[PDB]
Formats: sequence, structure tokens, C-alpha cells
Amino acid sequence: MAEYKDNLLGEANSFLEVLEQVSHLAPLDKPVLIIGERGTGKELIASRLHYLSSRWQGPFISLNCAALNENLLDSELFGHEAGAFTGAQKRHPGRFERADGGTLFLDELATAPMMVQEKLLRVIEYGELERVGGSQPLQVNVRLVCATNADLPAMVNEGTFRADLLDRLAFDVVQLPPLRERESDIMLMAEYFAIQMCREIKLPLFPGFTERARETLLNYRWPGNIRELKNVVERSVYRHGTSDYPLDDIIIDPFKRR
DNA sequence: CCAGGGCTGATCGTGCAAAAGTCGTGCCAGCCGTCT
Ligand SMILES: Nc1ncnc2c1ncn2[C@@H]1O[C@H](COP(=O)(O)OP(=O)(O)O)[C@@H](O)[C@H]1O
Repeated sequence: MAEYKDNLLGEANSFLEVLEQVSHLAPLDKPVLIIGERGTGKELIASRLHYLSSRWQGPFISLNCAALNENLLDSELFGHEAGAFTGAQKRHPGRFERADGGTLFLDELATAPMMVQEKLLRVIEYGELERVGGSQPLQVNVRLVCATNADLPAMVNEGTFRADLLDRLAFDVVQLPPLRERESDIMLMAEYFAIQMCREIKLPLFPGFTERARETLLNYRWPGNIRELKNVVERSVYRHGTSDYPLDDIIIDPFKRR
């Protein structure tokens, strides 16, 4: 509900439309898909969805679907009421349940193994997750929001990703425009990144931007995303020096031998 | 003078499992009873 303090810096007149779209999704409990490319700041949008929802007071755990162990999947997702030691007074909590009352964020959906895919598909459709041991089903209420950069229709075509959980979890998608599509906010991000760098390196003052530098970073196909642009500025501002002259040289990729 | 943070000690806990041991039941050898 309360707008958390985050950097979205939106002026592209397309990012504003995406922001309105996600704001419309803020109250609803329906599953949400975030579609983007490398970088693109999808995590900020996901945090925006969770943190402007009715259940925002709830927790906001975010699991890395690539990071879950294969064998330990069941206990990791559910937990075991039995303690680690004899006569234990408590148990470890699984990924699920630890999310109840709030949203669960999923990332790298495409690279999730088939074991994760099939185990996660069963739990969402019905809930009633049961920890290993005992016969007591616990009912859960968790919002799911996920972000990915690969092409899950192609993943379905190859069959390396099950289409059923996709269909269940594809109520609505939000499209994120690439930085090259935005092509208007580059000045403001460049400047904000440079100002942050000024304090990080403890440089005294920002020198300024030359027209040649503006032309070169503007006239770029930008396969890299906002973070690639961020790193670019980071490299050039440091290589420039102590701001006695305006910033003049931009190195697009630090790989050319020279 | 009252409230927040740190820190130290007080408190909780009689089961798991691996290996030795024991169980029942069979196989075979050696001595004894008896008829031919
Ligand atoms: N609007 C924005 N404001 C501030 N930073 C941004 C913005 N968009 C992108 N970024 C930067 O780009 C990065 C994208 O990270 P992330 O969303 O994790 O990429 P991916 O979704 O591919 O994993 C973030 O670390 C963030 O610092």
C-alpha cells in the first residue's frame, strides 16, 4: 500500500504505461508474469507489485529457482515439523508457508529443473501442502508473481518446460520495453548513475557531459540493458579522472585490445 | 530518571544404529540295537 522508496526514474512515456498497468494489478490476487530481457529492472517492478498490494504487510521472500537443491527439494519447499535433533522444540520452515500472508517472487523460471516444475505445479493448484511426516494438510494463501527473460513458448515447443504450469500461471503478463525502445531516459539515468559514482569513488564534483559523449552513447544499438548502461558510465567516469575537465571519452566495451 | 541494547549464563534434552550375539532347523558322522 505505502509506495516503498525505490528508483524507477520513469520518463520514457512507455515505462509510464507499464507502471500504470502494474499499478492496476497491485490489488488483485491473480498470478502475474513479468516478461523482459537481460537486466531491465524487473526486480523493481516485482517489488512494486508486492509492496503496493493489500498483503504488503506480509513477508516478501524471493526464492531463486536455480538455487534449490535437487534431492532436498521436498523439505526445502515444505519443511519438516520434526526437529533436527531429538526432543527439538522447533522445526525448520519450508519456502512455502514462510510466504503465507504475502507474495512469493520466483525468478529464472525457465531454468527451473523438471523436478521443481512438477513439484511446484501440484502445490499451487490445490494448496494443502503437507510437511514430510504426519498426515495433517495445511491450507495456504500465497500470491505468485514471476519474472523471466527466456522464451517459454519455445521452451514448451522443445518440451524442456511443462506447458501446464505455464498455462495455470499465465493469467496475465506485463511487457517491459528495452532501454533502446525507451531511448529518452538515457540522460537522466546517466546523470543519476554518475552522481552515485561521485560519492562511491569520493570524487569531489561531476565535471559534465560532452556532446561527443552524448552522441556516442545515444547512437548505440544497446543490446545491453540498463545495468550494461550503468556499468558503461561507471567505467568512463573513473577512467576520466578528477573532473578538472568535462567528461569526454566513453568506452563502450572494455575488451578491445588497443 | 526512564527506556533501549548487549551479554552472559541458565535451560533444554533418555534415542539411532551398527555389530555382536542368539535363535531355530538342517546335514552328516559315529555308536548302538536287532534280524538274518
Ligand atoms: N528504473 C530503474 N531505476 C534504477 N535502476 C534500474 C532501473 N531499471 C534497471 N535498473 C538497474 O538494472 C538492474 C536490473 O537488475 P535485474 O532486474 O535483476 O535484472 P534481471 O531481471 O535480468 O535479473 C538493477 O540492478 C538496477 O540497478
